[PDB]
Amino acid sequence: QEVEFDIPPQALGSALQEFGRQADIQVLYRPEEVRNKRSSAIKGKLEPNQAITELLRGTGASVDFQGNAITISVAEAADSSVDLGATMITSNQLGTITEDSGSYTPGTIATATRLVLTPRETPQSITVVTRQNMDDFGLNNIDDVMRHTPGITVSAYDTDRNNYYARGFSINNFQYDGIPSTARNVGYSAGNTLSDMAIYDRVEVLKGATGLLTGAGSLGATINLIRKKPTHEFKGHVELGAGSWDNYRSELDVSGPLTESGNVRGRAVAAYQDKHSFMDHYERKTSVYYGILEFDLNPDTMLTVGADYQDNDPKGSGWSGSFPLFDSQGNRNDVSRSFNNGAKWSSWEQYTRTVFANLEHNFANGWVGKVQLDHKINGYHAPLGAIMGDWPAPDNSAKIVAQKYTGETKSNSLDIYLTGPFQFLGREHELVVGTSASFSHWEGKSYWNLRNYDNTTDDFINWDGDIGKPDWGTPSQYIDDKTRQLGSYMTARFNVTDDLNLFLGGRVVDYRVTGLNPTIRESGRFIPYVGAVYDLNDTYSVYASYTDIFMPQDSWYRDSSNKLLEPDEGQNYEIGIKGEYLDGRLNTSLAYFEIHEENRAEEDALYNSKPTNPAITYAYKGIKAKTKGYEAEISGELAPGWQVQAGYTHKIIRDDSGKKVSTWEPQDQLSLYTSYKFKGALDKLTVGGGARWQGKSWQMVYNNPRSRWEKFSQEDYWLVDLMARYQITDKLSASVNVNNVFDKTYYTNIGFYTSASYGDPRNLMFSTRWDF
Ligand SMILES: CCCCCCCCOCCOCCOCCOCCOCCO
Ligand SMILES: CCCCCCCCOCCOCCOCCOCCOCCO
Repeated sequence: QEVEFDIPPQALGSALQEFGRQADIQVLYRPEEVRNKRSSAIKGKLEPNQAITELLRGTGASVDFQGNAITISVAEAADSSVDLGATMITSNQLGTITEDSGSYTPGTIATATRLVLTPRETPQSITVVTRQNMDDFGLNNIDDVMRHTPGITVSAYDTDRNNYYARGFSINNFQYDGIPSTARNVGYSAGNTLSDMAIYDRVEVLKGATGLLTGAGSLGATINLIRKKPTHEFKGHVELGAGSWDNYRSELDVSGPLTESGNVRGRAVAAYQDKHSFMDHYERKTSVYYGILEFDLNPDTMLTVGADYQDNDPKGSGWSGSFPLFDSQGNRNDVSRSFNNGAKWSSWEQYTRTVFANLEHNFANGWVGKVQLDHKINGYHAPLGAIMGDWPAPDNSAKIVAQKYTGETKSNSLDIYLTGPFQFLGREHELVVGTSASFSHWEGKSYWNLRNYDNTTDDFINWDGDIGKPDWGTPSQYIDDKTRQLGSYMTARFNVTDDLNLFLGGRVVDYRVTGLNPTIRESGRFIPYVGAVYDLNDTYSVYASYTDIFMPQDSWYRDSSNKLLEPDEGQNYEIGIKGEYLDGRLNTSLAYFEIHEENRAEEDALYNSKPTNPAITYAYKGIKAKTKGYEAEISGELAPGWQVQAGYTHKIIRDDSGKKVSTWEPQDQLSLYTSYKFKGALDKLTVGGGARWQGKSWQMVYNNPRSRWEKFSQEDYWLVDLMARYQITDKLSASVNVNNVFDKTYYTNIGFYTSASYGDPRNLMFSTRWDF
């Protein structure tokens, strides 16, 4: 719809980049196609489709309208065969925006290598949850999004922390707009489990080994969250929701030009949610604020400054699971799903804030440079109190553990990179080269020396959280940890033939951790990157890649000799086929993959039975492990108003014992989410549904009172969602979401410190949304 334009005659490359910007659209073009060409002048209010063909007059170009993207091509009379994965330069470094795309499949993405590529062009497993998918299913936070993410399993540590698995491993890599955070442990990492989606366009999950842009990190995957950006037209909405257990949510989002020419633009979002829960005496208020301004210093240099803020403020938090598995005599405890072991005053409050600045420049080359500066804060205030241990006792009394943790981590990041195309042997290729630095500082106080507290409660069966609050006494411990990460990286994408694209790159990493532990250091560590994509027809490509990652170990992971273990490392080997239909409106993929891990920390049973180094007292042992499995997915348009996202993933991970490991992550899982937009008389109704299933999962847990190990199983189960929206008015809609329709009762945690957690019972959410 009608946009204000001002793009004078210049190199067609520049014009296309200016167009993408002014029109809030991604423009993809082939560098050698536009190189000796110039745009014709556009001036005024114009519909973006009229506008582009007017800009291209005289250039010989054609336009492929593809939602939030256009692609430009210059056809010849000649044409000996098509080059589907030809090197394309792009106007948006983050990819295609998903907001207003109406689709559950992404456009282009840069999660893999920093190069802006389509899913078919990326030689790794890339899954995305689109803006519209979030809107349709009411996914309001990162936990809601992970639960809906093909290939991910969400399980619970406690009421205010979940765990995300992929391919056998806990995910501990998070990016924001491609900027990696420090996530060594829960210190640096408060609130990462809890981010509200109000401020984000989409969440993009790269699965396998993602050392190339993450730097030091975990195996499994990275989760990349892309922030909402300002726009050239005014727009906003307000949203109100009410759900089971007095779950109330409001949200405001406003975006647009802040000056008459449109050279400064901003976006603001505020969101607030206050809920109780099916769990007794648990509640959580969350607040989120977001502000971003874009200044055009000149038509090819842009400055962006931005801040965000999220406070997560619960009451009735637990430390570990919702209730203890065994009672005092070893019998399994049986409790309502409402049971909550946390005390009334117990709280794991968690907060995050960022300030950030970027500068982006277009070099008359077609080359583009970017500088990203981040100040990030991850704090926590955690006076925790829960029933814990083998309780009840026969008289129905039980005992509380109570500990208080406060702290804050401050991080500063600088990321600079350069990207562009280059000719080599008569063909067009592209390259990213970049360097990064992060310094991040964790400071904290801990309190376990309670003064004159009576930690017993007379009544377990009717436990309510109504116990007293202890004198925390003085701090037990001060934390001072500093982690410093330096990286340098480069990837090149060679268009070797009309059908074959070769990916060569890597990262060199420097990682120092400093503080009250003995210093931990890796210098000059190389993380390789190799992949290829081979086109088979207009529809299908096969691909293969070899990718790597490492993480220096926590300092308590020492060995026999008191030496810190070598870093936890791994390689992902992947081969697959990806399909593309309806001009990128539908994507399919099928992959086989193996993760080889090395230096996985392992207890060291034989030493640990009788320490013999006066030196250490609980040494570990560095072992190998392997993930084997395969994965199928589909996302996009099945028929004109019919959108899906679905996946199947199978895995088994074994360690150097032979024995299966990560046995809480099911060996088999499936998601299908879908919605349909009617036409004719009912074109204002959208209907929708979804199902997630997982096979058997289990844990070995030790029953102290009976002195024996036990298997705990969660049999396979299904979960079903349903959804409907009516657009009653141009400006007003109403939705209902129903979750776990069949009220399946099941576990999200069995075995975390000998405790258990239930998943959510049937719950509804009702919302209205107002678009100005
Ligand atoms: C150093 C700290 C960095 C903080 C940056 C904070 C940014 C906050 O800016 C918010 C700007 O949002 C603009 C919201 O968009 C509304 C524009 O509409 C203009 C009024 O409409 C007139 C008629 O259309
Ligand atoms: C254990 C409890 C589970 C209960 C199961 C309930 C499932 C049945 O739900 C049926 C939903 O129909 C209710 C219709 O309400 C319409 C919602 O309209 C939204 C209001 O719009 C406001 C406009 O400003």
